Amino acid sequence: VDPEAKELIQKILDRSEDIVQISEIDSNKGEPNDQFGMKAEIFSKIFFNANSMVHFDDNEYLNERRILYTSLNFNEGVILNLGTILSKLSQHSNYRSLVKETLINRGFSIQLAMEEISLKILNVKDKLHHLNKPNLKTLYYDFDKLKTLKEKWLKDVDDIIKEYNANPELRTNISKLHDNVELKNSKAQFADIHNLILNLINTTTNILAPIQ
Repeated sequence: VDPEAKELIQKILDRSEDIVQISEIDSNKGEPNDQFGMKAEIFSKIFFNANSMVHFDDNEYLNERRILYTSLNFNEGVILNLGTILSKLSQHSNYRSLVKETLINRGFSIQLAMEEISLKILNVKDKLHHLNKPNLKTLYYDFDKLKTLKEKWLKDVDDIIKEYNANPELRTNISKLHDNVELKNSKAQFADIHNLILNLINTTTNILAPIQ
């Protein structure tokens, strides 16, 4: 194991162990009863899965909600603030499925992908040395690619908050708030996020198949 392969193995494990450690530390912070003020108008009004007879506010979904909070760095301030703003939108069922799509298909999915890839790698931790350098670099740089998506998500979320707090029209013209959010969360963007994660998860799985 030459020095390039060594550092590369240590940094892959570091990034993996960071993500999963953050997740267990985020996990035993618990949550408010009101789920950061998103229960009443968002979580209690969407299904996480068509086959469940309960809504997203159910205790069944503690961990899924935790993943969404970790997707915003578990910054309470930001989650309350975005909670209040998306809650104004999802009061109108005509606009509720943009809030769902934004929360679940963006924040949740990006963070889920980081954690699943981390767990896949740590699951074969002792055998990463058997891998070639191109495959080790794909693993290493894959973390940088997911980080960009997470960075863009946190950016769009801070901007929504900044703009909502700077502009009275976004607080009263509900159809203007909708437009602002939709521009930041286009259907093209949702497909790019979906397809990137799909082929990062497939590529990771293929790379690890022989050390399994």
